[PDB]
Amino acid sequence: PIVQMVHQAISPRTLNAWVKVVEEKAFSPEVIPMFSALSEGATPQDLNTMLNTVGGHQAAMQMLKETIDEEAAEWDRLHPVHAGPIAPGQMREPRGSDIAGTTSTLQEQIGWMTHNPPIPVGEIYKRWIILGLNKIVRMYSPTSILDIRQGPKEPFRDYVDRFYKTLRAEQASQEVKNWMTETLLVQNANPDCKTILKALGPGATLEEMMTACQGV
Amino acid sequence: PIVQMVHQAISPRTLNAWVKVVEEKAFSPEVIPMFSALSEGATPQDLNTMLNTVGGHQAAMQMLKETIDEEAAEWDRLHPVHAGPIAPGQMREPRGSDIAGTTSTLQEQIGWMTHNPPIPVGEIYKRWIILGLNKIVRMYSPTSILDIRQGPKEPFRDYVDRFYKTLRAEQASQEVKNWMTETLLVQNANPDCKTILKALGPGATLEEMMTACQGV
Amino acid sequence: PIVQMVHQAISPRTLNAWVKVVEEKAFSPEVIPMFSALSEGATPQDLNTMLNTVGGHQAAMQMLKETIDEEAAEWDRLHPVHAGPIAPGQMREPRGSDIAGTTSTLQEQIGWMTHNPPIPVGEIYKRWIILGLNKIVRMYSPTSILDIRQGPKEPFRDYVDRFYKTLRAEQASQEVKNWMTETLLVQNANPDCKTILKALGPGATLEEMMTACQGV
Amino acid sequence: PIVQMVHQAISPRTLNAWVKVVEEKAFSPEVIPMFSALSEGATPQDLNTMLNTVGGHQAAMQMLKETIDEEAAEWDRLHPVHAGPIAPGQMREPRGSDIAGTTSTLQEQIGWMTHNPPIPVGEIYKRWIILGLNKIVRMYSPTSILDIRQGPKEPFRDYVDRFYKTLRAEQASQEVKNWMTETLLVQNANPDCKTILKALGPGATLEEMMTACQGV
Amino acid sequence: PIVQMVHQAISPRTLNAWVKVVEEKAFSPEVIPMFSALSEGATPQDLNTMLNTVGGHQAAMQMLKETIDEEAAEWDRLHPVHAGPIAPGQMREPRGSDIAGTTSTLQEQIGWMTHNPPIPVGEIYKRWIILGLNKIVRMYSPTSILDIRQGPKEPFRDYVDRFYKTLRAEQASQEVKNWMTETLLVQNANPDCKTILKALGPGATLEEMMTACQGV
Amino acid sequence: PIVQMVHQAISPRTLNAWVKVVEEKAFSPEVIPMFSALSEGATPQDLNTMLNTVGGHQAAMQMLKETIDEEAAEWDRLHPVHAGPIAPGQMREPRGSDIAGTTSTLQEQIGWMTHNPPIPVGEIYKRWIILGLNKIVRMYSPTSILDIRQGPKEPFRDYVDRFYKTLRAEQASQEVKNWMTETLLVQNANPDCKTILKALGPGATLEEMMTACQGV
Repeated sequence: PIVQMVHQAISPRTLNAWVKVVEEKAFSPEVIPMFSALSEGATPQDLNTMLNTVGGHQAAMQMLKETIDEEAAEWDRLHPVHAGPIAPGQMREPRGSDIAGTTSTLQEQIGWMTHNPPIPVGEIYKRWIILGLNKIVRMYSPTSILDIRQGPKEPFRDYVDRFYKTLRAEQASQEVKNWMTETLLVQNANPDCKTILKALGPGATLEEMMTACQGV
Repeated sequence: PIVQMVHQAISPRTLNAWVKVVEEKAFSPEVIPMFSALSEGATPQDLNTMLNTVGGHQAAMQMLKETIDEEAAEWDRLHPVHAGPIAPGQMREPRGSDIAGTTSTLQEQIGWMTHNPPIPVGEIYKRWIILGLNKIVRMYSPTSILDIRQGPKEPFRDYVDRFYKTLRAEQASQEVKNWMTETLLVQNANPDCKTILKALGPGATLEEMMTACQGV
Repeated sequence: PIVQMVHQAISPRTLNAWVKVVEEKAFSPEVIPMFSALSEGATPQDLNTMLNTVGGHQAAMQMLKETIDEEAAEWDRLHPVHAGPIAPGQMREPRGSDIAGTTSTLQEQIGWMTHNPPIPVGEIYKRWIILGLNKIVRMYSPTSILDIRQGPKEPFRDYVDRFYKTLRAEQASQEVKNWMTETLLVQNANPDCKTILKALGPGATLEEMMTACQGV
Repeated sequence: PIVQMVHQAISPRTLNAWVKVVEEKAFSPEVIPMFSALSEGATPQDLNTMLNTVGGHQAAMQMLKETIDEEAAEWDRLHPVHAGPIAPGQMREPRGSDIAGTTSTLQEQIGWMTHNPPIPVGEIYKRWIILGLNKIVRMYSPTSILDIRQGPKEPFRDYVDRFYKTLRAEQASQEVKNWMTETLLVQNANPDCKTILKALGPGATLEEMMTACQGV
Repeated sequence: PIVQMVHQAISPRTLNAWVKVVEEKAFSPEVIPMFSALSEGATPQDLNTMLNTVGGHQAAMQMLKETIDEEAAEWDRLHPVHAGPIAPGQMREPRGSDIAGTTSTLQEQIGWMTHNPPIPVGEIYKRWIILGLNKIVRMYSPTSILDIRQGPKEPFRDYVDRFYKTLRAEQASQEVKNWMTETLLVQNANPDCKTILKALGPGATLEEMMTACQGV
Repeated sequence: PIVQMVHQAISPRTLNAWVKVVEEKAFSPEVIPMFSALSEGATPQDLNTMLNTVGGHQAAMQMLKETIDEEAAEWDRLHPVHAGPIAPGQMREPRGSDIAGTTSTLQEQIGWMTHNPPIPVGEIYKRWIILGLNKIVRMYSPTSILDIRQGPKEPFRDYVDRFYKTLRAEQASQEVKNWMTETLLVQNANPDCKTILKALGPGATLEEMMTACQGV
């Protein structure tokens, strides 16, 4: 990575941390922040490192390649490279593949990130990666949010745990999510607690809802 | 984080430490300092990191979102953003969402914390987070303090352990806590030791009380 | 902490180290140095951190609160705060609660420790803490030193191990300790080895005593 | 290694990390990035270190020697050393064996890497090493890509996992790989899912393919 | 410690390392270097730290106190403190107890070590400690070197292992050790190998001896 | 160690790493690089540290002493110390024992390594150590290379593994090794694969040989 701005190789424990994550948890929503976290300040070399050191889950990893490409081609369209001698004081325009680390050197990468104005390739690529991770997570969720219904003898607090778990992996904007929260959660609660909540009105907080259904 | 003031990505072991905590201990009062501890000097990115990397406990995590929002909206009310070009030497007023890390960049965050006067967003947000943690802890305690009573054959020292454990999670100010200490602790002791304590008067220390009931 | 003088957040492994200690060993004499060790250079924030991250042992932790208060009130008596505007170049007098970290900011704490003359709040508070730890250790020892007697078939070397173990937790000054060493140790040895030692006189070293009773 | 440019010995945990990798995973495609990752910024001493500290897998390690030599001799051919006194301000031309660390000192190595223009021996040698690793990986794969066929009751997602796993170890250029992707993957799918895919046309994404065969 | 010269608190892992050592291996000759190793650059605070954090082995630890005192009193005799105002630019003469860390502050300690000429209290005290460790090790060895005799069916290489193990813990100078090597080792070998060695003469190396008795 | 040039104590994990190695693997060829690796930049104090902290394997360790001495005496012969006052700006000539760390201080050691011209005692001694390690490894190998023969049903790849393993521990120069490679390997292969190889000629690579005997 690069700490704010002097350059560093990615640390063995960052690395090791990132590997373990994927072994243990597969593609679980939390992986994603973890990833970002482990990649704070990362160059594309470092991001590639993280990605290539995953073994197994190769269908996913392939899918992530495609996505990155899609994002790369989109970059190139918007940002077409111009012909000419890159002057002494300057540095070349980055392609998609230069962004993905594939067709750029560590110097070039370091070039783009530090230069003024900053061309934050490390952060760009990361976005594309995260993008591709969401595709995966969302695909690899077995359950839809519509399906999460409160078991007859299920404490409310567990149902909520399954709801927002399943929600965290859904393909949807916030506005949509909001709607799902405001609509479904109460709709799919078990009759006993369903009633109780209805009786609070439709603007009570979660704290209020979970404490309303606590005894039941 | 930022060490006093040069910027750093959050360390893999901080991270890993914070994850383990939540897996093992769920929402136990001690988690909270741990959190603060692990977040000394943290930016909102770092705080978000910590929070998003929790998997499971999603009802709680949702509840924590609400609270943060509540605190954010309250900020905005008191601190309304004004219209105008942010001058060359200056930086914009932070919203609630800029405080929660959501609508601000790492640069902006670094901006606010280092600038003179310091606008300590990292510490603000942390307070809001801790606030929301207390809501959770307090909710997720099964037992009320009123219920902690000394078993007939329970050594005083264990009863005390259950008392202050249960107290540490209660919703109450210090003055209230004080009262509970001064009132209940002696009230809910088993008869044998109840008497003995009464006989010391009502201003003896805990050291004195625990050593008074040691043989019994 | 602060390394000699640039400021640092307490390290995850310090933290983690301090937690494990208390889980494993409860309140064993060695904990105390460990504590000091883990707190070399610590601010009150750091010391509080250490203390609050203990879960369980809440009677003790409560007792430690009382002691700290007692020490705080004593500070205040001797060091009464004066009224007035803290001038531009100066910083306010610290209360007890400012010393315990409770009513002071990290800046203020950093202020007091670095300023000339140094007002070492980190070291003061630590003393008060250690003080309160001794109260605990001493209370939580099951055995008195008077009770440690050499088993009939007990090798001297083990008896010594139990003696100084039990001694390390006693409430006593050195002069008292000395006396206990010079008096009891030989008094409570089993007859066979009791004699042998008596025969060396009453100023022989431990090395000499343990090697005198080695065959028996 | 050397961090951008001050010199460091390779860290115990890098080391240890690299050893564990080879014990556990033998020669699995992911090892390779791991290697690169663990060697970011590495001198030939550091690279040799990594290699010599492998025990077992000595046939491979021998094969890797040969390859390195082959690459070294090729260097020498293209880059023949000239006779003469290496002037005061200069440093000698590197042989292959100077590149492999074998016939050069750490100073010389440090010389070549830092000097302007940079003669990046650390990166050269690494390429040769990685080259030799591919030879090994490719040899030590039991299965050919032609052989990966979808089991009758095999979920598509697993088949894909075996396909790209086996592909990752094949001896082939990208263009070839592309062809294999575009040709075989669909060819070797089980009849039920084979049909379904055919029906999407021959330019659909993997995401589309895996979600097309998800129910079947 | 102090790294050459900026001051540091002793690291959690140094600490932890030193504790584990004593738990696992008790007082085994190797502990000693380990100790020294773990204490490279250590102040007396750091050395005390190491020592006090040992739990159990309290007879030893007591014996080590005595020794340190003996060494301290000897210092004082040779180095008597003089009366007078320690001038502005100067620092006081160190007692034994100031050397053992007991009656000196961390500043004073830092004072003595850095000042010119260097008064290396950290290294002095360490010597006294190591001294006291040898007393212990030597006492806590069950076996004398005279007793190590080669079993009838014992491979020479194992006998040697027991010999030099037992030798490493003996109370003796080198010249004495030399003699023991040159005399006993061959004397206490089993007849078959005894002869064989005798036949090499009395100046052959260990390598030669162990390879002479390899088949037998 | 010393990082290029500011001085450091050897790290707890280096230490710990080096200990584990010797416990687990005894004297296996790979230990040696590991050693070198763990000692990059090491002073003789650090090298001694590493060596003395080995417990068990005392015959070896004794043998290593002898060797070091032999190398030390050889140094002294070639490099005889001259009589005279070591001038103000200078430093004394190093003996063998000063090289082995035994009769020199850490300052002196630091003196020799940093001074211009560099007198790299740390690297000298290391060579002598490694030398003595080879003596050991070579002795402690049970098997000779002549004895490694391919089992009738042994896959070639395993035989190769045993060959180069056993070769790595032999006492021999490269030219000799080369010969052994070019002669024996094919000679001691099982008849079926022996033939096949013979048929490739006597200049084919290992890659070619192992892939020639892969099916058989």
